[PDB]
Amino acid sequence: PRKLLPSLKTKKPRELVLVIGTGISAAVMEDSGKQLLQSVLHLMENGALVLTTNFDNLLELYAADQGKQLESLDLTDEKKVLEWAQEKRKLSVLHIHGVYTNPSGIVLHPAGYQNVLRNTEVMREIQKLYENKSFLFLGCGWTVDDTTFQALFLEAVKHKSDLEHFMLVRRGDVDEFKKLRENMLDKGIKVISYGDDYADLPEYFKRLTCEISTRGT
Amino acid sequence: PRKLLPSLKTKKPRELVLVIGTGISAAVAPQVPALKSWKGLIQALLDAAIDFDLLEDEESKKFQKCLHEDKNLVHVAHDLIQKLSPRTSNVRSTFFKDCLYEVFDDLESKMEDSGKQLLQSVLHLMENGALVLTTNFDNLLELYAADQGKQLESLDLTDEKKVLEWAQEKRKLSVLHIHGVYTNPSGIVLHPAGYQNVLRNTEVMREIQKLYENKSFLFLGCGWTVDDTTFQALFLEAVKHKSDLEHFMLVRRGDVDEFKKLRENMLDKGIKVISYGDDYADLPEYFKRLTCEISTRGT
Amino acid sequence: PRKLLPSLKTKKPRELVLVIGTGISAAVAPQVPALKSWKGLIQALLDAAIDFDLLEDEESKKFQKCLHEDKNLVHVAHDLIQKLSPRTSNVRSTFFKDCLYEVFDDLESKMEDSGKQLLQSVLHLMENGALVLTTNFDNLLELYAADQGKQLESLDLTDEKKVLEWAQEKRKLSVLHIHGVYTNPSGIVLHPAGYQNVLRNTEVMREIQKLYENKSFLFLGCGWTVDDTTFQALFLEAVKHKSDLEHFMLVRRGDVDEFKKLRENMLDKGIKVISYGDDYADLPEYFKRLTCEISTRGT
Repeated sequence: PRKLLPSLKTKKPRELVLVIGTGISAAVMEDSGKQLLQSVLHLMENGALVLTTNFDNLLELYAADQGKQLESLDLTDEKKVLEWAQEKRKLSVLHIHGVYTNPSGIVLHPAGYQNVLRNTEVMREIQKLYENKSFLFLGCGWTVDDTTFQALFLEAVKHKSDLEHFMLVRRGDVDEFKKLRENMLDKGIKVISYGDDYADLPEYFKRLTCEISTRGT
Repeated sequence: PRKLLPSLKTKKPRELVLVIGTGISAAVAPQVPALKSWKGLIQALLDAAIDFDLLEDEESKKFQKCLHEDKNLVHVAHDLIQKLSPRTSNVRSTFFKDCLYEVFDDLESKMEDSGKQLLQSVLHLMENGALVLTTNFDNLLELYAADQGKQLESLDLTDEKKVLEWAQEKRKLSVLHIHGVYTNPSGIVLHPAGYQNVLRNTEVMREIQKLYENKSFLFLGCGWTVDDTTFQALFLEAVKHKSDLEHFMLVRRGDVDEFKKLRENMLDKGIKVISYGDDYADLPEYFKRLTCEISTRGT
Repeated sequence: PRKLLPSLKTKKPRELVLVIGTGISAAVAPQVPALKSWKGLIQALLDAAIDFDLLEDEESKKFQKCLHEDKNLVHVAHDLIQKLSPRTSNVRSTFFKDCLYEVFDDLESKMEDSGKQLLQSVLHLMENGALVLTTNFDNLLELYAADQGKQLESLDLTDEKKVLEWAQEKRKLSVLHIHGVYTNPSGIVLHPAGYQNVLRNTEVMREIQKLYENKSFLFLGCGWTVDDTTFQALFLEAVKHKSDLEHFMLVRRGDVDEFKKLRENMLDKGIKVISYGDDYADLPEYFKRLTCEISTRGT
């Protein structure tokens, strides 16, 4: 009889920035993992962006399973990042630390974040994303507190009172929502529930995409 | 088949202000539990907060006990707003809105033509120039008007300009939800201090005194809106000179002494009563007979 | 069709003053059951009350006995007024005004041609310099006078001071009621309990010499126009000289002694009967011939 949080349920795929933590790579390939990445493929095709901390290329490889090819960016490829942030590069995925496929492209040292902080053109697009869009985060074992994320959004955008962003996490206690919620609402984001096992993350999120896209399209 | 009270039947659309009460928005639908009463409604706000995993087990059952009392459940909804909305007021939290959105949607899909005819009849008097105000949180009139006949705007008592134009009969865009309307939850004032702030201004109080003297008000479905707090504080306090020109109410006949008790009691408050004693599907048919009579005398 | 008793044509129109009965206001919609015979007025207020919730079915069955236990019927109407209008301090009470308008509404809808001839004739008789008095609450003779282009002044004795002008004959086209007036049912006084309290101004009763010997009455349609004692009380307390009372009544032929007796009583009182072959629409033409003969000899 389960339901999906309605304000996030109103959202239409162009509206969204999908930020992917390690927990989705952990949920993934298993047959339920291929059904998750099938859901990701539909979202990004319908005009969301996908971004990830993760160095893997599971998304680009799953695009080969269902008749597509998807392009990987790293934060040294500032030209393609500008075209991605301007919505022009459809089928382009960002890996924030970079992707294992490009060794010089990987950014980890503070100077890699500072290269984006120096790029006022891409930083203006980063502010613009956070002003315009609603963001959905997944599997936040690092992403919200990530030193790249903290440099890239958190130095750059101060509308932290005025956000309309959502997260998923699998709720085990009152304190787990609260404790998350306090730092999350200081960043500006709101918490949401699923709550039985990691198997709900594929199943819930596939029906969330179905309702988002069937309303939006 | 039934008569119209002739001093009411001969009134015109410019003269009137209508009130719709909670029973109507339920009665339109043969199959909506969640609006049948204030107890059905507060049951569904906890159903949303429970099923979305937004209220904890202890808090849910603690409020459920308080709601079992039947002791002013309308005021227990004030206590639920005090729990739900964070008072670090610069933070525009969504959660209260997300509760309400679960229940106050998928309404129209169930409905029947006799209910739609009631909404069209109400809209015809509003269009022809009546001002409408209502008890309810819902939007059924604004959805039904936006769909097939008018621009309809939903208003709460917080907005000084929009209430001033409503009092001046200018803002014929609007339907006035005295308490507050579910697609604007930040606006909701169940707690007295907000409508008491509308009492404070001397020129606004001239417009309010003028409003109660000038027109005839009709109430529908059940009229208990006379004593649902906000209505009493602004309108009823102003009886400095008890002119009380005719205002009118419908009721369903019951067993006869209940109707008698109401009739006597409200006629001393200032307000006249009329009966029907039939299947509720005839209540929309009766309201068509009254609607034609008023509107054809106006236009 | 047997013509004018030659007493009639002699009288110059400003000498006459008239009173209108039952069958006249019936003939201005004569298939409506509520006027066919005067018990029908209460039959219709009861048949309204069964649906319109003035009284229970058991109070209704008590009045059904009162319909079979007839005579006293005009003070049965006074007792029914005392049932339907005890009062608070002032205001506009729900049971009464807003129930009479089941029977004194929706007459004007049926002002047929044969009926309008009588009211037409009376109206020009008013313009020809008479004064007029009317039994009923009803306003037919006010409305079909504004149709021909004159807006009548209604009089009833609760408008206390205006008799100062009416006995001076100054308020031309003013019509003075008896069983009150439909535009202000508050004015009703069916009984010695009411009307004569105004006539405590005994200069009016003195000038009623000038209004009962120096001038001539004519009475339409009935016999009911005097045979319940109202047309003893408001007039015989001033004067009783049967030699020079100088007044008339229109009637119908029937079985011989049952026609004769009313002529015998009336002629002994000092009022003169006029009689023809019975049928309803002939009275309209009888009255117009009489009016043409009077108004031409008054020209």
